[PDB]
Amino acid sequence: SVYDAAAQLTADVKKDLRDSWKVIGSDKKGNGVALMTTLFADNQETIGYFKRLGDVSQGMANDKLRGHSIGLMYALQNFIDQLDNPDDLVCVVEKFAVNHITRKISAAEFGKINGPIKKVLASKNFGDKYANAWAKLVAVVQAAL
Amino acid sequence: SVYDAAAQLTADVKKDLRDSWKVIGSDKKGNGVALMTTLFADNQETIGYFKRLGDVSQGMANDKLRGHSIGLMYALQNFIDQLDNPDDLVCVVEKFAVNHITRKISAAEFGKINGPIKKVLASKNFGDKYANAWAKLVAVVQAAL
Ligand code: HEM
Ligand code: HEM
Repeated sequence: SVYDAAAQLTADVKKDLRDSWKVIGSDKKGNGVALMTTLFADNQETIGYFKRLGDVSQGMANDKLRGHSIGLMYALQNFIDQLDNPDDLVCVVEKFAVNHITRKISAAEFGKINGPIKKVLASKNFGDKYANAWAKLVAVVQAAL
Repeated sequence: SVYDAAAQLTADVKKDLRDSWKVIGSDKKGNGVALMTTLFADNQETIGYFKRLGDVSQGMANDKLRGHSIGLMYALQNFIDQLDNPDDLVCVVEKFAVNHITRKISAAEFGKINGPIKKVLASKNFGDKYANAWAKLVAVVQAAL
């Protein structure tokens, strides 16, 4: 269950998540747009799902993409702040899961975000250990998809 | 015009928003649910829009309502964090505006949140001065609906 996935996040994993978020989460506009643009560059097949945002190749200049990207970073902020209470983490994860279930986004497709996250982390010198920690958090969401 | 509305957030207003947010934003789960339950109690006619959340009278016990409520508080956190840059404030406001336009929520009905905000603020010893400051921020979202 989603609870099982959340309940399994260990102290060391939460530590790595918080330490890396202190940095990547400090510039939500910049890193949020970077995450989205990287997803579009490496997984062009996903561009079609974001038609509401218009021309995503416009990057930072695209106000709709900018607003969406900042919002995405606050969903992550939410997750990070709820790490110590699985009950709360689960209810927020299920909420955002619905936002994607309605768009027909499968657990496998949601996992495509791992590549971009790994790259953004690396740009700030956070290695594989950190990317693995984030993959575990993403897996919590996948448990609800 | 959302841009003219955003221009109404003067130095004094921004200060009052930040000062009060430091207090109300410290307990997103508690105050978020308080905001929603107050809305449903004072404006019963809005409950119909929240069909997906199930029995909202259950309050904190309702997992869907708690998840929704926490999310709402992070939307407000987002707004507060963008007060420095009007261009970014507008793009995030328009993003959440879409979320409500799709639910057929008008500017007038969105404004029904002012009562709840004033009540929650009052319970924390923040009077009309602060309630009026928040009404100006809510007005920016209303201009986009
Ligand atoms: C770290 C992972 C991710 C997070 C935290 C996240 C968060 C969000 C948030 C907060 C929204 C806005 C929900 C709404 O207002 O309706 C959203 C929308 C959306 N997400 Fe994600 N998302 C993630 C990964 C993905 C991935 C990998 C895909 C695609 C393969 C995806 C596809 C979508 C789509 C299509 C929308 C709708 C955009 C629109 O039309 O406005 N998301 N996401
Ligand atoms: C401070 C004011 C408010 C903020 C910041 C706010 C924020 C939000 C957020 C972030 C969502 C989730 C969007 C999504 O995932 O689709 C949401 C959903 C919603 N909001 Fe608001 N909202 C506010 C006031 C209101 C008011 C006053 C009404 C109704 C009179 C309203 C009606 C709705 C409805 C119907 C939903 C959909 C809930 C669901 O089915 O999940 N909102 N709101």
